Amino acid sequence: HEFIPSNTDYPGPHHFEVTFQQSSTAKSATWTYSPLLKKLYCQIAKTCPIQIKVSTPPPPGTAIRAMPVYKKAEHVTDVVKRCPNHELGRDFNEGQSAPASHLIRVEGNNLSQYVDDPVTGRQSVVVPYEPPQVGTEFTTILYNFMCNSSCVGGMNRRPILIIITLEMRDGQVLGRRSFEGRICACPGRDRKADEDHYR
Amino acid sequence: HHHEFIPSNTDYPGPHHFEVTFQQSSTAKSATWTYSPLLKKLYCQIAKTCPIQIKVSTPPPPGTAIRAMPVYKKAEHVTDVVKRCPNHELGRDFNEGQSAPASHLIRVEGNNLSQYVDDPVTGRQSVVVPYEPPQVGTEFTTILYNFMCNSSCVGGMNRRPILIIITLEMRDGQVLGRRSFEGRICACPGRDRKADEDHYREQ
Amino acid sequence: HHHEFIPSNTDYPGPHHFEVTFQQSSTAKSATWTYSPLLKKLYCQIAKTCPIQIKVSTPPPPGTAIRAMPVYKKAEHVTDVVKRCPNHELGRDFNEGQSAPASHLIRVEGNNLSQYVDDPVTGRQSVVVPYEPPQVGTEFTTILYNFMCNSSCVGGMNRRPILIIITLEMRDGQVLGRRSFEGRICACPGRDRKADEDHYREQ
Amino acid sequence: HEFIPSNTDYPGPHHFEVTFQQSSTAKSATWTYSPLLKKLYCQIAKTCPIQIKVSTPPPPGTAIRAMPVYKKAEHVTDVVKRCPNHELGRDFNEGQSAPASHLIRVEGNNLSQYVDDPVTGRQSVVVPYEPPQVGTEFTTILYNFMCNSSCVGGMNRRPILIIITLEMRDGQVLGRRSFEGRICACPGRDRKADEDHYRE
DNA sequence: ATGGACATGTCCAT
DNA sequence: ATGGACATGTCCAT
DNA sequence: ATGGACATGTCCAT
DNA sequence: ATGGACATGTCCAT
Ligand SMILES: [Zn+2]
Ligand SMILES: [Zn+2]
Ligand SMILES: [Zn+2]
Ligand SMILES: [Zn+2]
Repeated sequence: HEFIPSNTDYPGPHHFEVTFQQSSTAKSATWTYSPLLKKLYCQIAKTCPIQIKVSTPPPPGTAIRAMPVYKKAEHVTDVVKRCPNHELGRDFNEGQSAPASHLIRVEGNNLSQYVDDPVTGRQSVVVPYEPPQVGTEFTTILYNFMCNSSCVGGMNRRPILIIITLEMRDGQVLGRRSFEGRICACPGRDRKADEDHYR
Repeated sequence: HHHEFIPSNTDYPGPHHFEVTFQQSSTAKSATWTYSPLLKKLYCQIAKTCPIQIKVSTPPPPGTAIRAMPVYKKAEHVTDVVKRCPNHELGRDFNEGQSAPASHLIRVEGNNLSQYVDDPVTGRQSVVVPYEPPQVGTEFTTILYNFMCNSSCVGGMNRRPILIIITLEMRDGQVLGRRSFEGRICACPGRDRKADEDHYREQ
Repeated sequence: HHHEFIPSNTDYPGPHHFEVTFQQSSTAKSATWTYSPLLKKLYCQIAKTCPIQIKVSTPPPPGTAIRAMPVYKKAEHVTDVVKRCPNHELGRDFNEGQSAPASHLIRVEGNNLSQYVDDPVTGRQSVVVPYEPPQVGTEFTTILYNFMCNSSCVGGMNRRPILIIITLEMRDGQVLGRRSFEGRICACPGRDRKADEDHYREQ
Repeated sequence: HEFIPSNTDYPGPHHFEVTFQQSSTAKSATWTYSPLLKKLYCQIAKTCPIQIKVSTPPPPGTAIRAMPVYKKAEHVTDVVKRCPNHELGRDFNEGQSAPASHLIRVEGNNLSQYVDDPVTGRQSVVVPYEPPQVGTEFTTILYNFMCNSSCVGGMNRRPILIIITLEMRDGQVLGRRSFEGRICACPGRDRKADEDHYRE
């Protein structure tokens, strides 16, 4: 289907807000988020956490879906999926139940449920809203990406962007944040290059 | 106990003094392909046409054929079979409009009688062709090989050094000749070759 | 009342049967102009008098006139206004001794009542001339046109082809008909013409 | 409207040697010089390198001036201007703050001055001496050729040679060096103009 | 005024 | 870049 | 073709 | 987990 995913930032009546724990002057860790460019840099397959704040508590049945999209209008249609090589590839595959096919996995929550919607094809990952445990904390999820942005036959260097959706108990959406991302072996030397290069 | 189909590296000049020689190449960096006689590495590019001068003093027995088969140069990889990275295999490109099996890595551009052998005892891929007399040309007789995966492809070769093996055979399958060399499918064979010739030219 | 932004193309003979007959073409190889009814497109050389017969089944409404406006053949380039290449426009040649604007491409050679218009809304350059009835033992009204830049000119047509629109209209402008055709201001129409028919008569 | 310019070849105090990039066998690069015919063939609007040498070093105010001239006697007086079409076309000007009517442009040195004699008319491009690479390369420059020798309204295909005058601070010439040139759409071809030389 | 040869430029694959 | 087919206009003789 | 810049990733000593 | 050299392919202009 020539269906294209919705990507506007929905605050949420609950002012659903997505943010990144801040890096205190770090160079080349596993990941890094640049507010400077509103795109994060997570080295492939490595874990990566994204924090979640809100305004008012979300009804029961509430979950959130991390979904990937190619940013440039060319391949916006073309769905984001794992490159032939990796998908197939014995490592980070064997033993691991999470579909070999997808790009976004949720190492951490076992209940975290994937999806491969037949209607569109746009596969993804979900888990229901866990309130922060100790009080006015922020629910955080562990994500990890199974293919660099460079992966050929895969994303294929095409700049992708992520759409995290706070959703109903059914499928409806009450708020969603997005941002670009890029899988680099050395995220950082890349962000550093990015900023410095332009402004 | 008899028929061993694990490839045989060391080369056998044979009873017709088998010799696999080259033609000069566009020493220019981007050259489709280029040979480094010294380092004895053939530098060819993906799917681009690479020729290989082959001759013998006396003529080979009716039925004679030629086989080119890929073998990982490193021994910790020797075991592994050289199959075009599943990436390309599954690629719809370079495969459509071809009789040549995309599963394979080495192809023969030009010979209508090209037979792509796929060993069912060892699982070794390769390509065989009838021997072909050098009609009016200098002794050299040429085969036109193509390489469908960069030695740098992932899943597949994965930067692993491959060493090519050209064999001389009887319909019997029996071997009369054999010669070999290191190959590296890349972009910029020139660059790459110079590079290597100066690590050695260095020490 | 000349309301269509982009010049109106598709044919309309109208009430008074409107027909644009092409005089017997100087078949000759380097003819000033020669007309291929085949490709229903003609070839005048540059500025050499090019006539065109014009027939009509009944008498046209007093004050009616004929309009010749040049328009590019394909949309890829259609929005542009067929203005003379600035070389010629700015020319010192065929600039002087002209009632017609160096800017204009088409001129009515010989009508002491010729008229060049420049649509202040669209930017259309054309040339209107009052209708005048066919006369002695003839049913054709004849107007002789001129073309001030061959397709090869740079500042203007840069090899891009165009269609001519002989419009038939009320003084207020309202059209009573129109006929068109591809034109190529060349040198060597006889040649050019056959060549076109030939690079096509096969497939 | 005026008298011609200084046409001869002047070596000068400092043996001001003008020369080209020697070639490996090239068939159609952007340009090429034919020693047999003392003329160059740059493709229109293309990059074109002129190599220079001297002997002793030139004073400070030293500049180098590139100027075009018609070779054909009859035409000679005439101003080597840019073709009408080209001058003012969809074709580039904005990217070239450089005059849109002067034929020889200097793609590179952002100090190069394009002048038009108010007396003669002669448009020409100037830039001060740039000592080698302080290395050996002997200060080569970059020339760009707005219009073909074919483009009309302009050169209207009449042979031209371009004198390069190394000049003083004031305006004196210490070294002049000329040679014919032909902005061909494929310099590859005038390889056979030299063929038509030994055509006999 | 006429047709053919040449002159110069554009488009194209590797 | 690097030749090779063709687009197009001009010169030269008839 | 062609070479030069450069995009993105692997290998390392700490 | 940090900074650095290099491996490799692609892009761009030529
Ligand atoms: Zn991948
Ligand atoms: Zn591959
Ligand atoms: Zn014109
Ligand atoms: Zn011009």
